[PDB]
Amino acid sequence: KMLRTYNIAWWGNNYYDVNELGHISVCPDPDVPEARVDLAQLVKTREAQGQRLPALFCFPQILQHRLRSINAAFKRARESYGYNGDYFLVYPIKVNQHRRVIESLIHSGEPLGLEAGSKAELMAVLAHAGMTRSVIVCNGYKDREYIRLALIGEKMGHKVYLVIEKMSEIAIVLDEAERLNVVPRLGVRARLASQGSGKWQSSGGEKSKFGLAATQVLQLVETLREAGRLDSLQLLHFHLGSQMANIRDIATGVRESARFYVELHKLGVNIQCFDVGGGLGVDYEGTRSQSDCSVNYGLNEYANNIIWAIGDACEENGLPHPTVITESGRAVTAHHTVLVSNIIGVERNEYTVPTAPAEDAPRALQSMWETWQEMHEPGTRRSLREWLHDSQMDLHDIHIGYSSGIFSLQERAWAEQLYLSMCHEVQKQLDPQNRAHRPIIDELQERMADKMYVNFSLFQSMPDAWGIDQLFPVLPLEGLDQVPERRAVLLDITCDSDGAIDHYIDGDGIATTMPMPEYDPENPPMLGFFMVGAYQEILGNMHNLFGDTEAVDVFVFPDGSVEVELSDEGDTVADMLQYVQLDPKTLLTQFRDQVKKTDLDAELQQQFLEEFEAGLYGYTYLEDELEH
Amino acid sequence: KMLRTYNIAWWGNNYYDVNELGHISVCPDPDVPEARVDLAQLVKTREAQGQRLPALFCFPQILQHRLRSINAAFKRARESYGYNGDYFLVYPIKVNQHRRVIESLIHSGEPLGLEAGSKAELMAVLAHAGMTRSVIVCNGYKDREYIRLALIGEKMGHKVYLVIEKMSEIAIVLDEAERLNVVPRLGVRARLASQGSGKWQSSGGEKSKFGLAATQVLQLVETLREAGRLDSLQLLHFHLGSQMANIRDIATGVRESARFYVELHKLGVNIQCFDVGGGLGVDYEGTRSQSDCSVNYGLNEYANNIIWAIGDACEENGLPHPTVITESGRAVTAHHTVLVSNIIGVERNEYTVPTAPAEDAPRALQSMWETWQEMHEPGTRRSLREWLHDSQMDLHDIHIGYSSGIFSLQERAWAEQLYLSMCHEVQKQLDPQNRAHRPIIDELQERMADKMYVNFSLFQSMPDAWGIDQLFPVLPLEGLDQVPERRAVLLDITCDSDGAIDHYIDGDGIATTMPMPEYDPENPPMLGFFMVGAYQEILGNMHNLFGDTEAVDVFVFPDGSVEVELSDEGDTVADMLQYVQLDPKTLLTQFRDQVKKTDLDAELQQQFLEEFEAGLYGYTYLEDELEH
Repeated sequence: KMLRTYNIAWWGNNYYDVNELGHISVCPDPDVPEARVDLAQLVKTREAQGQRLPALFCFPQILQHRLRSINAAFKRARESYGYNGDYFLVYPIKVNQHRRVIESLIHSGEPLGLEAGSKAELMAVLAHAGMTRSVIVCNGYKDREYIRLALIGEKMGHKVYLVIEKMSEIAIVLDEAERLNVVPRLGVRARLASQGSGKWQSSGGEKSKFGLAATQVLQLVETLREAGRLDSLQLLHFHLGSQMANIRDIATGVRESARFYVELHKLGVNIQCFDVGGGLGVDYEGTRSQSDCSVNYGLNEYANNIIWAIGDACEENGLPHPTVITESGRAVTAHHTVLVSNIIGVERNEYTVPTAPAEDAPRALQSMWETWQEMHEPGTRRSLREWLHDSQMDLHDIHIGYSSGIFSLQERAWAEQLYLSMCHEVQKQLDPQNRAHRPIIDELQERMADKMYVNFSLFQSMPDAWGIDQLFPVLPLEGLDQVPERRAVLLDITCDSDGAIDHYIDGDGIATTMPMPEYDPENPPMLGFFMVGAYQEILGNMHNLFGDTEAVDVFVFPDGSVEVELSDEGDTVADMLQYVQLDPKTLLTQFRDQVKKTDLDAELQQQFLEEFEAGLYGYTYLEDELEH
Repeated sequence: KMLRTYNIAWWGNNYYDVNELGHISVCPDPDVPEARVDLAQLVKTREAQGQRLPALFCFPQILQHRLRSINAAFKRARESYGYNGDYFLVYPIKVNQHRRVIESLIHSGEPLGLEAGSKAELMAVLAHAGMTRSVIVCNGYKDREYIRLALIGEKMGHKVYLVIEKMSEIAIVLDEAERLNVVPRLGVRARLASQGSGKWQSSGGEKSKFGLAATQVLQLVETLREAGRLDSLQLLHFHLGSQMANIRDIATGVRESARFYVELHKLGVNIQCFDVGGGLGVDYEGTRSQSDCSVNYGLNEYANNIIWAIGDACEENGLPHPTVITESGRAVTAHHTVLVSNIIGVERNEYTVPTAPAEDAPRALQSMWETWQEMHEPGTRRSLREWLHDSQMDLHDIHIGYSSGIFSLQERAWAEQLYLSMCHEVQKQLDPQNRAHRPIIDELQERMADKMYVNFSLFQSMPDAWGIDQLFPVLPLEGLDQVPERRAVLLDITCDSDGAIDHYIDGDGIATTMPMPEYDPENPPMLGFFMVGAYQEILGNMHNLFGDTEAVDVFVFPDGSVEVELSDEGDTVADMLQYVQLDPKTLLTQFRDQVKKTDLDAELQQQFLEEFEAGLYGYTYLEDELEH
């Protein structure tokens, strides 16, 4: 029932699933369902083989399959409607610039383009591109340097589209086009009034980054008429934003932007490209709803909505079907990487039968003991709801009273334990079928859950979980077959209390606590963080000087073999000290001296520069210590 | 009135202020009020001298003065009460590890310590420390390697305190203490029940990072009794969190934690250190209230509350006054650095007298024009509230109607402009004294504000403004003397619409728009972001591959001279491409080849590797282009 309460089947998209052994297995390519891998086994294997603690396992095969899937979805819709236009995805580097992603996509069989949101990204795109004539599209604020490079990429051979997202831009691109003597290939991004909040305006106090207002789109078409270059403007672009929860928001977005296609044609411009610009959401929770981190529409539904919109739009006015482009970055990168780490220590409560308090102790403590004895004796069993309220209030009195200076620490420590024992007892008697026992059964699972510490940095590995309440499915890599025997809250090894997971997946909705299988506190399992593929890897900050986690690319062939090559090095203490300008080399020698004036033997004096230098050039994270 | 609506006088703490010239000047050391600097002039100076665009100006003199101020505040209270204990601040590297901060503090006259929240930070602390016996305190999750290093620092000479924040830790420190044969100097961090939410428990599902439960504190004292080392435990620690808005939360925090001091003494332990652990807030808004980004208590008030608590606590039970330690990181670093950048472009609306629509145009447009003509003619002037509602609804009809395909883009562009003209007109007639004209005067300032684009990355320079709605005072470096002539919303050059400032300082409260002085849109002023000192610099992420901004240390002597030495290099496109594994060198040559097959002259073919290599090893940000 635990694989059902985690919704693995739903957000897993057939890539992840619990094998016939309780362990979570992964099938990087669901086209060959027999090519699976015991993720838990693979971890243990690499673990005992010398693998670094917090690791990032990536299955580039998923990137490719995912890409092939959306293309298939748009194909399943192009034919079903009768659309005569082509369709290809244009991955926006923004969501992940990592070589692995850019490459896995390029080196696939499906046709795709690359979008750059800045001059720096354009550079990286041109890099990955190579001598292969690839399609590139440039967005973001543009200046001379950027417009130039863009134009230089066009003259280079590459079919690069320069999206006009600000009137003042068209002036520059044109001038620089003559200076470099190159025929500009550019597109336009129009503001939409569909959202509904003054997003249509181009100068309003509304926080709408780019886009051309209705009047400015006409001025662009007019300016291109003067320089006789309407043939240049050939791409239409609009972005509704990332993670579009509600499908209607999208329909209302293409419906409108689609009229810009026809209205622009009536003015003469051609435009063979209709760029719906990403927006396609990814179900993170696993309930497939209209919530925050979840979409209420499937892959096909999205495709249909898109094609049909531009479709009927053309038919009506008798126009040719343009090439449909999309920039669903998050959509493809989403679940191709899993963060995996270990439990470095746990805080399980210790149930101990309480002993009568000092005969001459405060009444508050006598009261708590009076209630305890009353539980253990044939009286009333439903009166437990009351006994609870009793212990809670007495504990509160001695607590507030402790600060007042009218209760000893020994007394407070005593009361606290009796109360924790009171819970452990009431939690047993509790009846799950009784309506008055359910609001408490949930209250106790909280005040009785384990507090485990995972070997990672939330700010480094899942920053989106900080800036936004980004929900990421977190679960143990094994024992997913049995029923939850206890709850637990998990927090990272950051000294900041803000480093922990707030909400967890729990079937119907999200709970403040995470359900865990019966595990040995002396030897806990590994933890897996999924859907942590987009906007994550290269966007974390070194909180307590914790650097990049190590990453590995895992492959699974129909053959049955499994390749696992290194993908990322992983920062070391030394790397971090370089950032804050310290230089490890000069720091080593400074230690070499202080240790000579140790006045201690040469035996120990040297095994210290070993310990020091070891940790100096060693991983940034912690080592598993037996303090669970 | 603009220097009053920005509250500069309040959050400026005499460091920042508008000089007798409209420009914002800075006095890094208010002990010498005649040592000021025209910040706007300094920027322009360095600007025309070749300084990089987005720059970070830091006045290390402020760090020192700030430190001297809090020490003075605690001194003003130690005597006033009659406290016989010493007091010194212990700066937690966590809030800023940058050499400049660590150094400026160390190289000051005031006594201070350093706190490390991880093994990596401990390394950096030991580094900055040097051969100068300094006080160090270790926090955060600890493992062998970390505990060792800590102990090795004690044997080294440094007085390093190892804070016990988890029962399982005391086992290790003890064992490693014998292995390294060193007498351990450690402190303990106890959980408090003051907060009120089960934070007192050590294993609850509550997200409380570290701390020892009442029972565990007794077990620690007991374990140290067996190994006969109660003399080792000599530091008491508690952390209420960062930015404590309400002063009462603090009083209630020391009051309780103070009893742990006395209760622990009764058991025999000594404890000469009372660490209240940071928490001291900084007023960011400038209203000095109990809001989110603002405290309701001054420097002295905090000091008093602290000393008095531990004070009376001792007197009562007849105990000696312990050394009072605090870790107010944010408190000292807060305002010693200002982010400064330029406006790369603005979006001001263009008022143009509308022309009658096509005689055979839809009624909706006829309706908008009908209302326009009615405004320009001796009829009713208070009926403007109505005319507004009229234009709004007609514009909405043609808008929704445009998507329906029953309105041409020419018509939509027309209506939009007539409406924008309608506003510009109604905004003039509007009466500020009329009660029914104020709810609109605010509605128009929004839909008529300038949209300017600042040359920076919110995610790189002020990440805290993303993960939390961190308010930072943003204002122009000049023209602060005059009255706001227009409002404006400012957004960064990130292609993501989430890159902008949501709220701005506006006297009483925060507004969604920022008030700007009458400026030339062709030649705008510089912008300054203040209070951006803690948790900022080294904690931003390269969103669109935008690297670290450049930083400079500015000095101002009583002499009148101003020194401005370089502090940080500032990433270049090349640096960024290294991160995503690309290597610029091998990328240069790949271009060298594609340009040889350009089939174009050698004149242009070479001025391209110039342009390319220039931007490749050039700053990461954009260049000021005349598109404002």
